[PDB]
Amino acid sequence: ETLGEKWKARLNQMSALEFYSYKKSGITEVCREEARRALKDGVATGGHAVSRGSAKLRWLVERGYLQPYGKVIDLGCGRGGWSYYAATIRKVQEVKGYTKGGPGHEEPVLVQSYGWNIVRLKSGVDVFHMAAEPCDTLLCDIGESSSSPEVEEARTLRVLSMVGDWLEKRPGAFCIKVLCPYTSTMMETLERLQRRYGGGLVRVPLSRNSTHEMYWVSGAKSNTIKSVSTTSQLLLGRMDGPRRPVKYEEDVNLGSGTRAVVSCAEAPNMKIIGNRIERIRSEHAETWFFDENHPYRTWAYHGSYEAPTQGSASSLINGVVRLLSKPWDVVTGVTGIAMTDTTPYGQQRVFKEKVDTRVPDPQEGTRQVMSMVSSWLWKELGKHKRPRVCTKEEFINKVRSNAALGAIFEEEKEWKTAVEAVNDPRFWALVDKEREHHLRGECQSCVYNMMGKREKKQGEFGKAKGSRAIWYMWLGARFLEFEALGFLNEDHWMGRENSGGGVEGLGLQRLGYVLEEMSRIPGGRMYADDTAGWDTRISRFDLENEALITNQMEKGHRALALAIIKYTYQNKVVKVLRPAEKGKTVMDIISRQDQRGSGQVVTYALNTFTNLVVQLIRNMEAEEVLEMQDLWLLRRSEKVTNWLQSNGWDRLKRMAVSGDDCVVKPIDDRFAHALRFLNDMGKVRKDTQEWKPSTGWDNWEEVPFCSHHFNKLHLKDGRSIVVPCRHQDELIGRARVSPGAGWSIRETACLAKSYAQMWQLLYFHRRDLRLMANAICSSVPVDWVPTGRTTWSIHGKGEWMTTEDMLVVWNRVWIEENDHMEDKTPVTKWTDIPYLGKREDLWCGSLIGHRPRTTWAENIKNTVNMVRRIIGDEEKYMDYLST
Ligand SMILES: [Zn+2]
Ligand SMILES: [Zn+2]
Repeated sequence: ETLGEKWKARLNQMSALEFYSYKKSGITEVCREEARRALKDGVATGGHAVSRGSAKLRWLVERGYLQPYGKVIDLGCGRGGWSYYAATIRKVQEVKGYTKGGPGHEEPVLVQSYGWNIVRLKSGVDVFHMAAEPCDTLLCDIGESSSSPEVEEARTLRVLSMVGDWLEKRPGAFCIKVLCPYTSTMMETLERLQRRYGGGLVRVPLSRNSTHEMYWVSGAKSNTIKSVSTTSQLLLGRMDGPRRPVKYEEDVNLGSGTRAVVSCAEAPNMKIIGNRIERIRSEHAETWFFDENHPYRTWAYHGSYEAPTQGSASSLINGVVRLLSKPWDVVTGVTGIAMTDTTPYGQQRVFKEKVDTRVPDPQEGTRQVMSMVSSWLWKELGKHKRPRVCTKEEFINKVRSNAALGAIFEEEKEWKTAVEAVNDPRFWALVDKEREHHLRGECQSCVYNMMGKREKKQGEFGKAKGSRAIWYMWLGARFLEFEALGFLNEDHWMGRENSGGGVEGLGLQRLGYVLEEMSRIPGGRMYADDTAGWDTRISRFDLENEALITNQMEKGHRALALAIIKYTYQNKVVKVLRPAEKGKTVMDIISRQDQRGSGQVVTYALNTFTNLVVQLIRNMEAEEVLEMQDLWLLRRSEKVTNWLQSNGWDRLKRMAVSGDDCVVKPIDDRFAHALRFLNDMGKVRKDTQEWKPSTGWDNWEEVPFCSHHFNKLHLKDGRSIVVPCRHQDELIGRARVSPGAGWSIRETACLAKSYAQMWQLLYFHRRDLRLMANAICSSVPVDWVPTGRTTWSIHGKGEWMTTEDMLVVWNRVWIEENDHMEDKTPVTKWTDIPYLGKREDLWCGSLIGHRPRTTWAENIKNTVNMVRRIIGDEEKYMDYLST
């Protein structure tokens, strides 16, 4: 029929050697060796093109067929070379990149090409089911080649059927891949759409002679049949006669580093922080400089200096656990788990999106409601207990050796560990200086340090997951914090006794009893919806509400505490690690006046507090106390305190919140759609439409809280206990990981023990965790001491970190100290303790009944004896496996 069709049939008639001769003949290419080495190495700061695509778009823009700007959207990014080139162009502002990825060779790559700070990529996106969005520039490289023109047509048509929905929303420019433009159905539709929306079709010489792929672009106006049949003609004429020589061109150099952006941050009160700033400058005045290409939007850029790189991403294996769990080598849910990327890159590529936000300033009515509820809560909390200053001796009483130092200034760089510094009165002399300055109204040293947290998390793109930001101040400042507001934690102000809704310090054993007590309480359903990135969502007004406690202190206590709040919380100065161009790395200093840090002493206290305030507010809105106008301004504010004193405790005891996480039990289902105040404050719901009603639950056993759902188990003798559970795969993955670089096998086995006894203590009800844990404790010498860190939760006291035997500890925590258990009868043997229900065990991630688990379980003894051999013989093992 058409020129393209006959050319295609002829191409398929060919054999392998003619295929070879033709496919490359006389096209243009780029020297890809320079890049393809850096890809194998992973040299991010090389600034090379991750795919060929970058050269394609480059040729498209240099000739002038595409004029991109503003909000750019890449469809089918793949590695992402399109997006990465997009970043470079003068007029672009935001680059989002979407592709399918996953199984098969089809994933993305993360590098440090110029302007990477505006490149937000994502995987696992069937864009056909994705609703469109209003771009300024639309890009699409989608279209799988094939032999059958039926396919090329079918697909390319489907692609267009998708992209139409987007294009109708008016992009300033566009480029779309068209695999088959040479068929009659194709030619017709392409002419119709060229008329209806514009642009024109251009064939690129970079593309190989083995496909008819053409690109539909904004800046052109050529007729379909013209360029299409010109391309077909050139392809045919290239087929016959001479194999013409490939032409070599230089691949584009993207550069490296960050790009400048619109600084929308509030101006800092230089009187407060200027001392710290100019002190830091005066200390690092040798290499101090100001980069114009700061990547910060919502923080005040205060400067940078040259520094060395900290942390890494590499993830090591605990061969103990892995060799004791070969059947789990298949599950992605465990293998994909790895370390967090704590490099400056891995930090900043989370910072720029999660942390670089400025919360919507809530309205004056919501402000008034917040301050009222916060005042009432400070009243009802400080009734029984009163504030007090904490003493040095309490600080050194609580302190341990492992705590973080925080080397900032030259005067602070003497000591090595905490236990050393605390015993040197020079330390306390500097503390007395910063205290005298604080009382005088100046701050010289309370500066925040920040880096990426060493966590065990699900890997993304088959690669290291990014590290969330953690920031804390140096020891002395933490002491000032402790003596000022140290007590709220110490006296257990958030304890269920005093608070009612809080659960400060209570372990994972108990919390399910709180959920049972809450379920016996009548009403509607249970709602536990996670608040997205709580730390960033804390606003000025919330901090001013939390500072209201100062009215219950005394003159000195109020002076020190309020001073610390003002010069520490309400104005924050941070030191952060950023990777610079050409491989070097630098330290930036920034500031802001909002949100909260993970390393603030009263993190849990303030978080739990303001979270309770939020839940109270939403309970008022749900029960028709707050009308829709009262966001703008409050009507008849007294009917707030009328409700608070009528049912406050009555509703507060219907709460179980812990820092960021929350559990609520309201009177009726209106709580599911009382989102207006919640949203106005800026406390959005994670992974849910902002305006869609919340998911509730009937059966309390299924409630997720602090990552765990709590199940009730009856003992074989008759008594009932409440146990925490979650998905097996996450725990097995966590055990697999080894945190340190270059650790001797001893300490890794120590970690394996720690995890084993953790599972025995808590997740005994899980057949695979009990089995595997007994296998670890068996294969590990019972001599050795458990070391390391297993979970970062505060509700794990660390009861498994001892040489004791776990039956006795189990009896202590689950029977002897169990407040909700009346009969104190200890249990004699392991097999009296029941497992979880077989169906529920299967659901929570168990592999019982499958043949790899049966094989591994029946040959457990051979493998464990192999572990004993590998460690080393003539060491004392105990054979825990009796059954
Ligand atoms: Zn200070
Ligand atoms: Zn479960």
